[PDB]
Amino acid sequence: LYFQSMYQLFEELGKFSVVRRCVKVLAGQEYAAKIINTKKLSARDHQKLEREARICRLLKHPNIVRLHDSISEEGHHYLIFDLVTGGELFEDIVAREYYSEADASHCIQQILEAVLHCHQMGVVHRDLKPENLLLASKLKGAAVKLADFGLAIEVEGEQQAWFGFAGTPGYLSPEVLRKDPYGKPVDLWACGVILYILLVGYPPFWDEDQHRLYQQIKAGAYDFPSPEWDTVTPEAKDLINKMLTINPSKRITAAEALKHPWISHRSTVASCMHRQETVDCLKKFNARRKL
Ligand SMILES: O=C1Nc2ccccc2/C1=C1/Nc2ccccc2/C1=N\OCC[C@@H](O)CO
Repeated sequence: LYFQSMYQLFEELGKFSVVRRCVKVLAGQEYAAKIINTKKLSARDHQKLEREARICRLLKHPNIVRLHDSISEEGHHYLIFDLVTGGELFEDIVAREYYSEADASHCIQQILEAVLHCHQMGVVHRDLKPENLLLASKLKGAAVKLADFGLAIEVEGEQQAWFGFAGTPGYLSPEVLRKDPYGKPVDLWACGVILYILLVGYPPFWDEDQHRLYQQIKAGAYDFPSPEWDTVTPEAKDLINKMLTINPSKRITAAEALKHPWISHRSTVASCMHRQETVDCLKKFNARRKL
């Protein structure tokens, strides 16, 4: 009755939920509505929606999409955010004529600033993956924006706890797979996975057998094969090694990654060589995520 009174829904943008473009009619302004069907939810999932709404109002950062309204109706809940109009970063990269380590580094720098902000606010995302990395607009030099904090949790300082088995198979951290207490480091692991894909166009851990995948993640069994990693700077590999560290107490933090020479000295450390095989391989990677 009441949401349909104020917003008009148009096309679908993505999918847990669906996200549709809406217009707030009488204000003549557009947003993205994350629309959750609340029948397909337990008592605990309803309570987690109130936490999701809470978390999203806390976060004010240029690299995080902002929440504008939270409306619950008969069967549904509506979270109304800023509309960002450039689509996935990963889909944008493949349409570019030039793509280098310097571009990867600037993307990761923006992501890490988003993640530092979350961590400073006591918020751990838990599910960072390509799907959450949107572009503010179609304009050149648009900001990378984090969208969707559906699995995000609130942490108490630097305390670790067993918050549940949650996340996406290829980006899951060893500590979560071992069923160990976890916290902020889970997000840095996921960033290492994202940085690896950004450099070569394929993921560090992959197996058609999920149980084997999990054993690979838990062992830290990734490598940098020739020929394609031969033209990657040692400092990009070094950053990846420090994010994909199996022991979360030893893993690099967001604050530390932002001071890493490949990030903070991008302009004199990151390669500017076009990586055409990354572009081509990422197109294939994207196609598999959509299939
Ligand atoms: O503008 C947007 N504000 C948001 C707030 C939360 C979640 C998604 C979006 C979003 C999106 N805007 C656009 C524009 C073009 C293509 C996709 C797309 C979006 N989201 O896509 C779905 C991804 C997300 O649901 C995965 O967790």
